[PDB]
Amino acid sequence: GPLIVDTVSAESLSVLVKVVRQLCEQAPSTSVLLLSPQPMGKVLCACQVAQGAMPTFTAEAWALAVCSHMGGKAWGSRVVAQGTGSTTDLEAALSIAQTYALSQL
Ligand SMILES: [Ca+2]
Repeated sequence: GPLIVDTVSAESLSVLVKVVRQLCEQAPSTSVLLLSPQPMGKVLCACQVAQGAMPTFTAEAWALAVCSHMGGKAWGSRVVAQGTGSTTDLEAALSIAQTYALSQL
């Protein structure tokens, strides 16, 4: 299943979650994690795991892997999750997100 992992502009976590949901619905085999930088070094995270994915791949665990790296927190379910953190290293956050997904798919 395809994978979208990216850093994007968004005005709120609610918008970010809704964008993730629409991407997953428009291409239902896809799993998606978006990170959105915000002021003061904060970064928002929203993700969603495709319904067809391997059962060991859960959204909460994915978000936690990324947000814990960013000194933050995550919450959610096996299907959708969110979190926040702060970081100056978007490349590292993206790499954790992509490598985690590839290891669980
Ligand atoms: Ca499957």
